[PDB]
Amino acid sequence: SPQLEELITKVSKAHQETFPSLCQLGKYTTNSSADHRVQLDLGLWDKFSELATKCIIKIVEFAKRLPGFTGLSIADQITLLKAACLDILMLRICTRYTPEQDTMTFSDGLTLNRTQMHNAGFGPLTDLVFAFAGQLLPLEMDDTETGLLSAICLICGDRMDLEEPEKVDKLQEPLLEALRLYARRRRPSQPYMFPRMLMKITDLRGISTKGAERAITLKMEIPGPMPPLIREMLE
Ligand SMILES: CCCCCCCCCCCCO[C@H]1O[C@H](CO)[C@@H](O[C@H]2O[C@H](CO)[C@@H](O)[C@H](O)[C@H]2O)[C@H](O)[C@H]1O
Ligand SMILES: CC1(C)CCC(C)(C)c2cc([C@@H](O)c3ccc4cc(C(=O)O)ccc4c3)ccc21
Repeated sequence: SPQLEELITKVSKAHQETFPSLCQLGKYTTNSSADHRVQLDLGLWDKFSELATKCIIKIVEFAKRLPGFTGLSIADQITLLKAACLDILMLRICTRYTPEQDTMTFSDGLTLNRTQMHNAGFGPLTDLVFAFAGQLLPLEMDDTETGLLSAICLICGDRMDLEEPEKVDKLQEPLLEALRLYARRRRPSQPYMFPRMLMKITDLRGISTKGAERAITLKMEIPGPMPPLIREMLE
């Protein structure tokens, strides 16, 4: 129990230090392609993809702060990151949804409306991702819960090509314990919150599968290759 409390603190801090809260960011906007959907606005794609690269680096930094992660083989660290990074990216941007303005906010404060999210690359996946974001809201997750859920998504022993999947399973166990303890303590009158959170992982995987499908069509629409850390994620 003391060790589980320290794990909660450590994961919470790692998330906050690699992912600013919506409340913390100085929002700004752009007038690019703001009023009508187009196939792709290349200036918005260039900015979006740069922000995605930076957030991948942050997710790697977060991962290496999770207790035990750097005790895994470097190969298994890389396999886990490749398998989960798009899931965690999708979760992160959906936690930055402002329903009253129908916007999402990136880590530099860039705040895009739904049409701009579409035009920056989401394309035909846009409205389904905004609906996922919308349905995250009733859970009223806090940053500790988002951090723990992200860790659970990453540290999962079912990933293909792991060398030591039983070791990965054993690292996930206290994360699961920690999220249930935390979630029930915070909202004892809503005991379905922990299972609802875990079922969001399945939803995220479905959105990330659709995002990988979108990457294939977007590749045809952009003049050069995607950024190298994005290509790492997609392989
Ligand atoms: C998901 C697919 C990826 C598979 C795993 C491979 C990802 C490899 C990531 C290792 C990154 C090495 O990191 C090394 O260079 C980064 C980029 O100059 C630095 O990154 C640094 O600058 C960034 C600015 O973009 C900051 O946001 C980081 O917080 C900061 O630490 C690191 O501090 C340094 O340790
Ligand atoms: C694979 C690829 C390139 C193409 C296909 C689509 C458009 C589906 C896509 C969507 C994302 C998207 O989840 C995303 C992007 C930037 C993000 C930036 C931040 C941040 O600033 O803190 C946080 C979350 C983010 C989340 C990432 C890559 C991709």
